[PDB]
Amino acid sequence: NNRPTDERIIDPSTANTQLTGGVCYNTTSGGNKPLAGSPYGYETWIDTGGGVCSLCWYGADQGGGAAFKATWTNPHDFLGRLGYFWNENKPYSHYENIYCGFNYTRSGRKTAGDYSYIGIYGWSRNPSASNSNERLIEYYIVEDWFGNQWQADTSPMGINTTGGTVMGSFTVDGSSYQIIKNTRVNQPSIEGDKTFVQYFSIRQSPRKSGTISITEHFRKWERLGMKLGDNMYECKFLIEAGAGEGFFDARLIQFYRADNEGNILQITPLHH
Repeated sequence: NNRPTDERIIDPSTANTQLTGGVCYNTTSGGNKPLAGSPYGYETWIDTGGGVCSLCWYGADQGGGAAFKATWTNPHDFLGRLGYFWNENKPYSHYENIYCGFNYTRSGRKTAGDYSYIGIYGWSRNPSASNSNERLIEYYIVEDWFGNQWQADTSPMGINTTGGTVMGSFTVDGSSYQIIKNTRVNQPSIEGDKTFVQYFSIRQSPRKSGTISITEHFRKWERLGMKLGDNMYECKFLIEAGAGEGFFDARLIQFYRADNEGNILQITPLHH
């Protein structure tokens, strides 16, 4: 593939103007909810047994179209996410070359509990997999996290946080990523409580701005035998906080998709 060079792509490294005027959601959404005037949808998971959480979308016309701010006050595994919702019986390759340009600020080390994740997230279904455990996939491309009492937020998380097995690694978008496969045994999922697999790419050098070549991760996982199947559910930008009191505030979240030649097939947002 040729890296896309289109003038609509916002340079992440200098996309650092604070956004205002969000539309905020304070409760669990019960799945994907489409956003007004936008190709994207959001999802919130906010436990009523924890404290106040919110996700505020910055709208269709600024910050690349998918930017949001999230806050949590002593959550129990807050997840706020926003981006592509698919679920139309297609494998990842149907969506061509997927990218996400991003720039955010966040609260510091130890403001999000013992585990936390920032990056790209979703699910995929693979019903024809011979191993029943691999028929449902939850996936993460982890650009950053909040560390914890024991480990700096500048140090990449490993299998003591994610669980599972290091499968390999590769280098893309300026860092090595460690690839991890984990099995979740009888755990909540988009298909009810069951056994399913998780795929992780962990950025070895955490960062708060840049471009994620999402498709490159999908390709690498499949080469290692971590198959995604033929029904991709979604592809969204996530903040997940196990606990703590913190925030995440994006100045840019811009998804776009291109052909192999580097022509833009989809970008947001849609004279001087």
